[PDB]
Amino acid sequence: GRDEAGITGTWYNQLGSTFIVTAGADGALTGTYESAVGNAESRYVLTGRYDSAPATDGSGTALGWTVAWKNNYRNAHSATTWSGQYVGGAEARINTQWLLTSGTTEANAWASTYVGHDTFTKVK
Amino acid sequence: GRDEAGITGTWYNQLGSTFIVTAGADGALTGTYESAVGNAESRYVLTGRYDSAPATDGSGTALGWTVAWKNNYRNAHSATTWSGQYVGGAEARINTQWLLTSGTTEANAWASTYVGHDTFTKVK
Amino acid sequence: GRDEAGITGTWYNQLGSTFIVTAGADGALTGTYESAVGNAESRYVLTGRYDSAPATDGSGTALGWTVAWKNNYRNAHSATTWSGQYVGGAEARINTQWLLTSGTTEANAWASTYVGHDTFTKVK
Amino acid sequence: GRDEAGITGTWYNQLGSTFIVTAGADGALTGTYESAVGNAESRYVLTGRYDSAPATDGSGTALGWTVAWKNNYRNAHSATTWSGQYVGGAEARINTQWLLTSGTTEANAWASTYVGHDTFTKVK
Repeated sequence: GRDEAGITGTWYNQLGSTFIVTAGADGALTGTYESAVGNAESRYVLTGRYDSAPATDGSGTALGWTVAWKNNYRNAHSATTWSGQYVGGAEARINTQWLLTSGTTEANAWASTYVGHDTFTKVK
Repeated sequence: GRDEAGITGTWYNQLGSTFIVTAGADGALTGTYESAVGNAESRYVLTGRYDSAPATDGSGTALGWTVAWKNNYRNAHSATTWSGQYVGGAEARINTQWLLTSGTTEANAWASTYVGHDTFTKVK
Repeated sequence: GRDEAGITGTWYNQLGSTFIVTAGADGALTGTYESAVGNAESRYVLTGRYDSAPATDGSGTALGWTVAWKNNYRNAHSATTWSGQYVGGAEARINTQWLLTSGTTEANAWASTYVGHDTFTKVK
Repeated sequence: GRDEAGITGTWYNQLGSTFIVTAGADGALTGTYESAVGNAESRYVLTGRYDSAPATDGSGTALGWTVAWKNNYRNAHSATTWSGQYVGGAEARINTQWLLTSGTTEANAWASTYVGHDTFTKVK
């Protein structure tokens, strides 16, 4: 992918969470996520996809990934998906919006899903 | 996972899209997505995650997955993530909300992301 | 407005909530909202806006409104906004997505906002 | 309202849009919005609501408002709703997420709604 090298590595968001990802030539994202907030400790598996042949007109690179909040320490019975774009250059960023869904009863399902936004950088 | 068997298979949404998924014992989702709408033809790779040890209190099972809208036929320079829960039983459903991000210039980035909701069933 | 008459009246969503609205010739929406779920009882003030000169090509009519969840009975320290379109005809609908924000501390602000979707009809 | 004085005035977001609002003692928001981006020129009516008796535990103040993108100059056949909270103090902010719905045909309704986030400050 044009940005395989640009995306692969360690990223940090505004909450101090850590996103460790490898971008595959085939469009795969694989890695681990450590949340600095919520019902989470240590690393969680993530997987996702990215556009491995982005536009050459200065547009960002579309990508997304998922974490299910279960590991050997805790289970928050929830999953977050991040949808966003990678923007390359001196101050590289991944700009995302996310959806966090909990498992709920049918009676609480109206309140199942949080929305928010995270900005990832290669420093801090 | 408790719902590995329940989730694995072919699902259809209200737009007539087809979601073909395998649930792994390890919490993985792998498969293909065929959209009946938008800048899409034929199948696209998907990957995601699910809660492989959900609550036993009648709650749904949290999950999510990603499609990058690139395959051998087309590239829509975009990715969608679905976040939702699997609800088992006679009329099994996956109830989701989604985020579709396009690669954009910095000037158009305010308008990069669509939001919507899809309901998947095992029939139709 | 072309749909002033179509929008004005009593609407019901899939949760059994009641949306009582008047559409003004000037694009105003005014009325009351009664939620069948959550930290709510009785009616709450709402206000919003709609497109009073929609397209004549069969498109829906864009609109939105807000409820702050404070009245003489309760205060849930939260506000919901509905964004959607009115679709006229025999089975008239308002199809919406919503954002529910709570007042939070800066530490909990990542988890401040729910997202969901409501479909309003003139019956039930 | 506790923050009637804090909210009332001129606000600016990260795109250079201008939000002119009056907060009523009754929980009303009234004013005008000028977008620096998209299919917009000059001012548009807005209305909304806020929590006029917020929590006294350091939480923000929940609020929301709507703009229908019609005025005497243009009609973008769309409406945006902002949902968020007001955070008082030396560097006062309104932190929002928004939903922009267009009027669409039933065939395009899956792609009717954008989501994003705006941060408003009293300077710039």
